[PDB]
Amino acid sequence: VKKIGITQLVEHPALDATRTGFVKALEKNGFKDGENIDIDFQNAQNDMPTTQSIASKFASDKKDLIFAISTPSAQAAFNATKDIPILITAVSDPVAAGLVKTLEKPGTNVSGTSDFVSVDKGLELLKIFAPKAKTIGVMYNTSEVNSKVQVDALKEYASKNGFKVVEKGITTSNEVNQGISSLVGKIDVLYVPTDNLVASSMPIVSKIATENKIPVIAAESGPVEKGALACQGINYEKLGYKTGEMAVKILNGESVSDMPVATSDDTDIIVNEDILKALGMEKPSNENISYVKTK
Repeated sequence: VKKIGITQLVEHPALDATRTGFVKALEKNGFKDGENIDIDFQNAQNDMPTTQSIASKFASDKKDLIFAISTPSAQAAFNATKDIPILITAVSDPVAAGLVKTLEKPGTNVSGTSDFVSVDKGLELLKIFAPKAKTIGVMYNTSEVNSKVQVDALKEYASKNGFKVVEKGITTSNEVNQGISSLVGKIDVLYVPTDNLVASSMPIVSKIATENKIPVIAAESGPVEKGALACQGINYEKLGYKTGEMAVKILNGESVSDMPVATSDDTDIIVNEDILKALGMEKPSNENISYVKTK
């Protein structure tokens, strides 16, 4: 019989879906719950101390495998053991989190899947939603450290592909309406990074961008649902299933320090149906595109 611990940070559609898929991969490969495996599911419920508890508990439980969902959940797992295999998922940056020596060759007890989506993947959509675009807009928070990383990525994409960039650096939420408005007439497309300031004030940005025919490309599905045009979001159930297939490999034998970190692979284009009609644009004819409505 097998003891598998699942440590999740919080209940959340993306994270919940990686769980669902991970289980299914085990089931189709013959590891039914309470038959020859037992799954210890622990939600930390967004309590950051309780991620540590779950880790330590699973260490002294001597679990066969620790499936960890989210960067904090995975970090806590790494503290509590350096001799139980720990499969991650929903972690953007494994090397910056300190879970793995290099992405290709683990050199530790920690393999799994990343949920990273590059600025490159996102801007493949310029072809579809902003054809012959010359100049990309980007509004972002100077305070948020991971935004300027994402903006530097965009300037480096822009430079290398022949686009110009227009930046609005802002700090406070009240500056937004003014910001997005100052970008009217100067940009062919706006890119919304994963950035708490701007991701949270979408209903405003949606309004002012859509009124001037400006397409809004987002780095994830959340801002699409709330009035951005499209994103290159991941199917988290599939990223889970992938990670669940990597489990079956460890159970039936494989050594996890050799196992390389598999990636998103299957990412689907998610388009806001409604925002599309409001831009006067018609649906792309490639049928492998998903659609959603605003809130």
